[PDB]
Amino acid sequence: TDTYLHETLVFDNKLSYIDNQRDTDGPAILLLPGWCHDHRVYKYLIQELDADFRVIVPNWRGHGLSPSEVPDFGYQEQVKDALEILDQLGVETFLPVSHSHGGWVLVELLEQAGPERAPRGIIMDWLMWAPKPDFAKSLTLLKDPERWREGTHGLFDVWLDGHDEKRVRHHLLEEMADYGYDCWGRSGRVIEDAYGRNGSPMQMMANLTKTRPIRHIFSQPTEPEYEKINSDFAEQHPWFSYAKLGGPTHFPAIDVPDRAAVHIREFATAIRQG
Ligand SMILES: CC(=O)Nc1ccccc1C(=O)O
Ligand SMILES: [K+]
Ligand SMILES: [K+]
Repeated sequence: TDTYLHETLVFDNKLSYIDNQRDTDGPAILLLPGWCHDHRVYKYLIQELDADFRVIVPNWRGHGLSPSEVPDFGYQEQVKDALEILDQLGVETFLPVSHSHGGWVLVELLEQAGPERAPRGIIMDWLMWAPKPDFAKSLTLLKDPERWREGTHGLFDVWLDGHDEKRVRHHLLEEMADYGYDCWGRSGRVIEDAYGRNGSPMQMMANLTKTRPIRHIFSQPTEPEYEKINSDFAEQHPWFSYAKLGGPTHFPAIDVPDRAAVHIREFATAIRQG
């Protein structure tokens, strides 16, 4: 719970982070938040993992229980932040697990840390193809100082997908309520730039200097054409796999924390046998 919350100076910035400080065999589980939310998204997943793993959740610049305005930064800076926390903490070997566009951090972290330190990754509910019209419009709305809130509302609609999902509604409407345009507009510029510059998550992962096992676990998009791009990518890359989780929303970490946990334990166990 909030018993594991700390704060430290990371270069210029005071960042909060979760660390259960569990004294156990590696690798540490590094749970990466997406944009404009914090460690609260992972409270149910931390419960699944707490007794068996050391679990660390960094919050990005301007993120946390008290969001704040900060200067412009991108996934590159998120990566330098994540590693500085891990260096301060004395963590060597880690398994990164990302929420959605936290994936840009995860894949760049894999490159930077290398396959000894970061031998595998798990990406959760991360749009594998380049932006379809509806999502591209969302990003344009987030970037708009007059329409960013409309932006979030449309994304909350897609994310909930017609479900009265109490815990996820709580996360979106309460736990993300204090994030403003400084975050949401940034999230729009960063994600748009990331696709523009890397093509896609699939292309970025394929382009790793050292490819290594990555699994995509997702609940949405729910249509067959999305499963198919995942299966086609998996057919093509030995190191890639996926699992459709069947959860109601964009936040499997919240709505199917037990399922997310068994995939993370599978990967952790594989690394230990290693
Ligand atoms: C927490 C979260 O999902 N954040 C995002 C914020 C803006 C745009 C997209 C996303 C996403 O990660 O899907
Ligand atoms: K319900
Ligand atoms: K495969």
